[PDB]
Amino acid sequence: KVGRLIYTAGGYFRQSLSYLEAYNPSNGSWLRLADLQVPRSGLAGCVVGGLLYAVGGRNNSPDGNTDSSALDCYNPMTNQWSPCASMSVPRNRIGVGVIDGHIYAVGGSHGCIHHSSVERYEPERDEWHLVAPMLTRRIGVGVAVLNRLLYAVGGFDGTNRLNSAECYYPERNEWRMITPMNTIRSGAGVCVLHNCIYAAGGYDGQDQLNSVERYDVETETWTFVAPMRHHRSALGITVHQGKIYVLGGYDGHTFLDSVECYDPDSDTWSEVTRMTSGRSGVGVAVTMEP
Ligand SMILES: O=C(O)CN(c1cccc(-n2ncc(C(=O)O)c2[C@H]2C[C@@H]2c2ccccc2)c1)S(=O)(=O)c1ccccc1
Repeated sequence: KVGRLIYTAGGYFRQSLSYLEAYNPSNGSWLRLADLQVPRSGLAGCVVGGLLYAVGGRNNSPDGNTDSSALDCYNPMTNQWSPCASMSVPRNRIGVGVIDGHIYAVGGSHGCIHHSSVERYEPERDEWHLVAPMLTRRIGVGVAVLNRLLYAVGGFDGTNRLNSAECYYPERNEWRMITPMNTIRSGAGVCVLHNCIYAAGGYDGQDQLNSVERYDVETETWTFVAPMRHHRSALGITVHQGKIYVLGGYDGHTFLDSVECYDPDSDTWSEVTRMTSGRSGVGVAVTMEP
């Protein structure tokens, strides 16, 4: 369990960013690591087998917007990125989840297309294959895995921001709606902690949110927990040692550098560090130090 860092990849501030930076909760330090080969915002991060994966996004620059179908793999042992097989389609504002060593890429946008499609990556074969699409088209969708079930939460379908959520049952290759959230949330941070799916922040169609709610998969209810100190949409999120960390985002005024940490035992958020610069739309995951 020792020696793990919180990695933040990519993001946006004025343009899409290539940064890979890693935070050590044990000593408060930050390390700047190998840049992404292509800057990307609106991507997601995940880890399989100790390797960090950066999935999807878009490269916004002064000279273009290119939605990304890319899957790139970072090895902390070498501090190097390698390309992996690309997805079937570009997916900006993506969500991802891992089940049993396989990466699920969910939703996202390609130009004005809002995807319901979902695809699954097999690292052993370096192949993607499509699975059943969601019941709803969702961009800015929060994704998490609990008990080997995949959840897609909130987002934007092209017309409305969403409070709805749905669950994917892999052995049936089927999606089913779950109880909707109490709040419409697009671009929220979604993660799993203990037996609950948390949805932190986001945009409700009117304001960036500091509220946080959690879905208990046994009772099928959403309950609010303590709100974050900062309103934020397009935040990064991960779980480490029993606590939720939220990174950056947009509060309606500033691209935040704040990192807050949620303790479920006390139901409190604390501000624990700042990123080296404010940014939104990052991918975040946890793996060993490089
Ligand atoms: O991809 C990008 O359009 C910028 N990014 C992004 C990445 C992930 C999620 C999001 N998101 N969250 C909440 C919402 C929301 O409107 O409901 C969105 C964007 C996707 C939704 C959208 C809706 C209608 C028209 C256009 C877009 C944004 S960003 O570059 O990180 C950034 C964030 C905040 C301010 C500036 C830039």
